[PDB]
Amino acid sequence: GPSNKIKCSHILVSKQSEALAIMEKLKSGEKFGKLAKELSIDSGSAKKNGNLGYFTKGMMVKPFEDAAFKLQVGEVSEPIKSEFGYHIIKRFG
Repeated sequence: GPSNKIKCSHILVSKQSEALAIMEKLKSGEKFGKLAKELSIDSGSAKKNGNLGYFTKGMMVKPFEDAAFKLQVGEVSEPIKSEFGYHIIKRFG
């Protein structure tokens, strides 16, 4: 059907070793929020485990929204280096 919005998260870091670790750490069987509540330097994200819930095109930045919905159901996005840093978008649906 018509998919306007979708569930996804986000995590901001200062080093790629941290952002990229979001796809490696969880690989063991951890929780995304477990890293979003720490790594996420964004004051307005670490409080919600980087879980922004449902979003759409126009509620985020270019270097984020683009690869924010291009992911699959439960897939992690690459460390997109932006003005805020590496963005780790992860869909949850």
